[PDB]
Amino acid sequence: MRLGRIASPDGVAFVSIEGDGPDAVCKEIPNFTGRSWPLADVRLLAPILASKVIAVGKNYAAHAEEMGGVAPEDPVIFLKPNTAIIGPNVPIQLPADADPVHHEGELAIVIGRPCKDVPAARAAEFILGYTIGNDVSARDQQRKDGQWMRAKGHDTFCPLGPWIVTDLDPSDVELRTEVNGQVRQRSRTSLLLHDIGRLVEWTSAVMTLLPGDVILTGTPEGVGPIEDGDTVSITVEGIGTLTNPVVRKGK
Amino acid sequence: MRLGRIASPDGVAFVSIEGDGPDAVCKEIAEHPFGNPNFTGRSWPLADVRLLAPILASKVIAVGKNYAAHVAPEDPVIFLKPNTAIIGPNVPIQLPADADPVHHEGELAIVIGRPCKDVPAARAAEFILGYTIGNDVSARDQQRKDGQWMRAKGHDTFCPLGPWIVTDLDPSDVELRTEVNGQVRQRSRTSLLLHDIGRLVEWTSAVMTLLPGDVILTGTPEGVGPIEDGDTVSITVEGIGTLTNPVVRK
Ligand code: NA
Ligand code: NA
Repeated sequence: MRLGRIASPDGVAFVSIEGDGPDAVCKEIPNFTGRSWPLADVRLLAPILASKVIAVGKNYAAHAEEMGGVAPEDPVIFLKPNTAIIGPNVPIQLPADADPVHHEGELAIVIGRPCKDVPAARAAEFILGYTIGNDVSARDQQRKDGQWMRAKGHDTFCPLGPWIVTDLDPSDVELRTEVNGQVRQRSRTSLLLHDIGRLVEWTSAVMTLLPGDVILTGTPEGVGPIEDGDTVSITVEGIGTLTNPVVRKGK
Repeated sequence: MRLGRIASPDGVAFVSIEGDGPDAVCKEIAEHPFGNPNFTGRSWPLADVRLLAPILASKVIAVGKNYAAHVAPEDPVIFLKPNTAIIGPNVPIQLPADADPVHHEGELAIVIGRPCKDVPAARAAEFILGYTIGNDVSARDQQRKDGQWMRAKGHDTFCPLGPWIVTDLDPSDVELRTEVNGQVRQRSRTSLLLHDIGRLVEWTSAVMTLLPGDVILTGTPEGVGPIEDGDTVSITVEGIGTLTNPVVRK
C-alpha cells in the first residue's frame, strides 16, 4: 500500500494510491469512505504532517567491504524544522546569499505510533512506512555556524514524498539522485552504517517520537550543488521518485 | 497581563492570571492566547488548578552564546530543541542515567504571537506575544561528543518553560538569575545580550517561518553548572516571576 496526501478540487485528503498506470486512483480514507480521485486529476502533497524531522548526516559506507567490521561511531542526529517541508513538484527556493546549496537524497522513516526507548529489533512495530526526503543544505552556513540547523532549516529545504509505502523491505533498496537527468548520487541502503532499527533506537532513546514524525536516514556520497532552473529527482527502489524544481530568490 | 495554561477540573484552558496572593484567580480565555483575548466568563482560583507550560510551541529555537561579561559578537548561532522536551513549572527534569554532567541554563524566552517571516529587528515587538522563562537543559558530555548540540539539549524534559507569559514587559534591562538549592549560580541583566531580542527574531525569521506559539530562547549568561538528583533549579526573571523544577536521575 501507498499512503499520501493530495490536493483535490474539493480540498485536501489523506489517500491510498493504487495503480502504476495513469489510469491511477487515489481513494480517500483505515476505513475507506468511497470518494475516488484519479491520480491524474489531483496533486500529491507532502504525504504527512510531521511535528518534527530528525536527520542523520554520515550514514553510508563507501563500499560494502570496508568495514564491516569495526563498529561505526555513534549516530549524530539533528533537527530540521517542519516549516522546511514541501511536497513533490514544489520549488526549492534558494536564499539569495547561500552558495553552494546541496541536494541530499535520503530514505525517510515515518513514525506511525508514539514511542520512547524502542529497541532496534522492534523498530518496525512503530514505523508506518517509508518515503523519500531531500536534506537540502546551505554548505557555507554549515561551516560558518558549526551547528547545521540554519543551513538545513530554510523554508522548502525538506522535500518529502511522493507517498508513504507501508510494506517496503527497506533493507537493501537502491537510492539515487539525479540533477537535470544526470545521476549524482547512487547507493544502496545495505550500506547504511546505522540501519533503520538502530536509528529509531538511538532517536527514541533521546526523545519521544510522535505519529507523523520523520527520520531521514542519511545520504551517500555525491552531494552536490543545485542552482536556479535545476530539477532534482530522488528515486528509491520500491517507493518511487521525488522531484522538485529549484529557484533562487532575488537579492 | 500574565497569560498561562492551566489544568483544571474542567480540562485545560488558556487563562489570564490575576492577583499575587492566595486568592489569585485564573480567567479563561477562549481557545488560544493570541489575538485580542476573548474571556468566556469562566474562572478558577489559582489554588484550585495547576500551571502547565504556557504555550504549545510548534518549535523551539535557541541561541548558544549571548551575554557579555559585564570584542564584536559573531553572528547568531541558532539551533532547535524538539517540542517534546518542553515541560511546565514543577515538573521533574529527568536526567538520563548515563549523562554527566547535565547543566542548567536559565534564559529569557520570546513567545511569537503572529505568523511571520523576514521580520526587521526594529519591528520585532509587533510579532511577539510576550516573554516567559526557559531552562536550556544540556548534557555537556553529549554536546562535546556530537558536535551538533541537538541530542544534548533534546531529551524529554530538557526544556522547562513558564510559569506564564507576560505581554506588557519591557525586557530591555531585566535581571535574569538561576538558583540551585537556593544558591545563586547565574546572575546577569538582559541589557548584556550580545544579540538582542530584535536581532534574534530578525535572524531566525529570515531562515524560517515562525508560527504563533513558537519560542525563541535568548541564550544564557556565565555560571552554567551541574544539576543532580534531588536538586531544585529556579530561574527568575525580574518582571515575569520564577520557573522552578525539581531534578531526578533516571
Ligand atoms: Na510585543
Ligand atoms: Na542556550
